[PDB]
Amino acid sequence: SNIAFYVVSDVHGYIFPTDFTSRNQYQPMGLLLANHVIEQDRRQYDQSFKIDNGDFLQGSPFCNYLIAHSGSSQPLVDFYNRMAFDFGTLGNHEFNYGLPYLKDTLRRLNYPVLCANIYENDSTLTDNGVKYFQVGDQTVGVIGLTTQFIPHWEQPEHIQSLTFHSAFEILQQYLPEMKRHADIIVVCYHGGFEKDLESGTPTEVLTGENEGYAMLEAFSKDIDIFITGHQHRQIAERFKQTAVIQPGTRGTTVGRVVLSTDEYENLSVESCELLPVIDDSTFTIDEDDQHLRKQLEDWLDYEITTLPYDMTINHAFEARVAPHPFTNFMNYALLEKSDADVACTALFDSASGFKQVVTMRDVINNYPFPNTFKVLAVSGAKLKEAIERSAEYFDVKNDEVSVSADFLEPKPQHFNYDIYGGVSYTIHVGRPKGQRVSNMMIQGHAVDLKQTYTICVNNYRAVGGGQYDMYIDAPVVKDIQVEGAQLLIDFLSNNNLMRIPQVVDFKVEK
Ligand SMILES: O=C(O)CCC(=O)C(=O)O
Ligand SMILES: [Mn+2]
Ligand SMILES: [Zn+2]
Repeated sequence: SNIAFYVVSDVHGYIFPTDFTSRNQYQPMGLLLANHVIEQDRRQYDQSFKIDNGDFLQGSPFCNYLIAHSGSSQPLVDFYNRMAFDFGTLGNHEFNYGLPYLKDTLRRLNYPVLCANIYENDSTLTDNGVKYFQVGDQTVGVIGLTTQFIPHWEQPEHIQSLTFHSAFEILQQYLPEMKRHADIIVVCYHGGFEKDLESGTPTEVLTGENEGYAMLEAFSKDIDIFITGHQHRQIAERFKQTAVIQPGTRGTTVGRVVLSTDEYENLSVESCELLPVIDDSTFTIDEDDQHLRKQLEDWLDYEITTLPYDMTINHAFEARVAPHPFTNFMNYALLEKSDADVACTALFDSASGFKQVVTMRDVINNYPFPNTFKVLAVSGAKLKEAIERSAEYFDVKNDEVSVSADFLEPKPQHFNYDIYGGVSYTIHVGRPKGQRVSNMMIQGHAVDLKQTYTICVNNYRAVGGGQYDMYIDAPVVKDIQVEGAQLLIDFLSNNNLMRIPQVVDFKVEK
């Protein structure tokens, strides 16, 4: 006898088979197609469960569209509700629009979301943290856990009443009970691994963001299935006897773990792997779904404005290693809105700059996060520290400047490299981290390390996101409650002639 567990994670609102780079795109991804793979595959097993492991409420242009129209998650929830999931977990992105929007969403889902380590006042935010069920005369126990690092990323107003506890500690505290109650333990953690599964060597700074390895080295013998996410990696292997799974992102793959009984009648892991999501001749999309997609594409094709000249980004790396007209433009927009001495922004992975005709699609692709902004008062010394952190993005390989492995593995984080405007500087990649920034000047004046300056950063940075801890608790000079996308749209609307002065002036070399 057997049971299959199917898991999707970090779907990020990618429901349709497209990443929205162009209107007619179709590619083997998204929840509709991932779910079709599961429905076809599950028929071979005696029984099966379907699980979503977090980061489902934000990410894609579809989510941007919902916020800009109904303001409700119902159209997204509808897709999830017709698929008959058994349970899910909370990812960090479920808090991006505030606690009331999340609570409303959980009420509308027709399955439970399990989170044992996030508390609201004196009890768990979600109704439950653990769930048990039977498979023959055996009991399965499932515990849902989420990365504790949320306060380093989210707007304070969105999480003020919450308490985030270590996933390792809550698991440890629940194991005794779960071991008494169940024969099989499933842990669903919206977090990943801070050390390599085989070597055990750290693969990132041990901040507590990711605790999966610690959880496995300490409790593997009692954990039968370890479902993970957050890092967007594709992992399907065994840690000792534990089946470990991480099924990527955007419905590109589906995780499947199968358990089967012995003659003794005890359940044991039979297989653990990732199933690829592929197109096939039986897959169809309902007419109502196709109609929703059309509304979405028409909205993305909405023309914002026409520019006199082009500002396309051909090679993203080239626009990070030296000033580019598009990064100069975004920084100028921030300096004009904020009135700060300095401003900064990352060049996101999906940014392609602007062409002469700018549509809603291009705007979203250049700034696809719902970040607002803050002007912080920082000393000249703290500013240098911030530039030094960004300079860690580079490394020297084969005698030339390249992107550091730290910022590419195990997950790309181009969003953690900032390009600064209002300040000129030199980065010397061949020098030790922490002492790579030179020639800092602000308006024909060397940066006085003891003088106070103002810098406009996004809210993610303001709370230390991306290891920019020098901004935590800096005095807030101004809270700009306008998201990045709209801030650009407003700028385009008011600056017809697009006479943009040069505010980005820096260079990167050995
Ligand atoms: O919002 C940002 O700038 C950081 C991006 C982020 O939070 C993520 O990709 O997980
Ligand atoms: Mn996540
Ligand atoms: Zn994610």
